[PDB]
Amino acid sequence: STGSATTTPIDSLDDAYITPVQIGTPAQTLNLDFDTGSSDLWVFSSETTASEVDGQTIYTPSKSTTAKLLSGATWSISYGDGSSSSGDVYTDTVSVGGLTVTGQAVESAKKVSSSFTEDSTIDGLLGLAFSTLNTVSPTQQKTFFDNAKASLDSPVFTADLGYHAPGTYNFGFIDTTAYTGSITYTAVSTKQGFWEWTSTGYAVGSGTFKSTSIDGIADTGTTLLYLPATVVSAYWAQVSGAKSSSSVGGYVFPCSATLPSFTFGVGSARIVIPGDYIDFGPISTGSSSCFGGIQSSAGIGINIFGDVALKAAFVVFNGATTPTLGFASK
Ligand SMILES: Cc1cc(CNCCS(C)(=O)=O)ccc1Br
Repeated sequence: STGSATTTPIDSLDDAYITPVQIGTPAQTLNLDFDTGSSDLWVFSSETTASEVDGQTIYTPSKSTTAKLLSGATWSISYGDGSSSSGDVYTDTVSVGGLTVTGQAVESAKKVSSSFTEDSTIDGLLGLAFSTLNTVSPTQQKTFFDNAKASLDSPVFTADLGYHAPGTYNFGFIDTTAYTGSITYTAVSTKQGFWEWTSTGYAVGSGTFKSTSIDGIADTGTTLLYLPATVVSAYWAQVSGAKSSSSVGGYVFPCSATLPSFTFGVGSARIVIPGDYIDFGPISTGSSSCFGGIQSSAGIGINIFGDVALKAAFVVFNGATTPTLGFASK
């Protein structure tokens, strides 16, 4: 089997991407944030505290003939940005882009943090990191990908995120029309439950490439590119007037600037992030200070190749017995 679904930016800045997902019978379509940095499929629901719902579509298990309470199971997750949600668990039929899993754990939110209530465009998350991070207790649950894997034509999914445009998530096959050149594969460590890999270095604009190992994770559910402070300082030093602002919470730059590109290494290959991808626009409406898309990881404990980086590539998440990542230009 295979599946293929379009993923669409939630706003003009590409802060996140939403993908329609069918849950239940008859289908209830929710727009979920596919997150390769977490392992819970959770949704706004008929159980979510009413004051915490503001425009999201909800899953109502009582309307699904295939929904079963997963008796006694609860979940609770906290994300690197301070956000959280928690609740109870149903099993139900979940389909993505024509690929169906029966008995998927669908984590129904009772509580969500402010950051979720205030995003009417995101009806929940679909985690695609390793199932070892799943937060369901007392019986940990599998991701949609792990449940689908055995049925797929190839144990892979691919992320093809657009810059200010829709893109695609495919499951079970590699669309050889979707990229240019060849795919470079690189080793993955699953020790922290992430798609963790080691970049071979970086360049800023037309500068020389610096060969240096940068461990990090491929994370579709993080907007920006978070890298070591040394790397990030070297980038923003090439932008007149850029500075780190503790008041704003990262590097800002004059909105009048033209940003340089940023290249990262994948083995002997190179992925180039155009400068425009690193512009996240005014810090507040009408400001002439703009927020940067490359930020320091210093206050995180991990480097994160988020959407700024991933949208510059066709990315293969190879879930074979020995997992690997692949990157191609596009
Ligand atoms: C939309 C959304 C997604 C996620 C999942 N990714 C979080 C990545 S980080 C580096 O910020 O911890 C959290 C919160 C919101 Br709000």
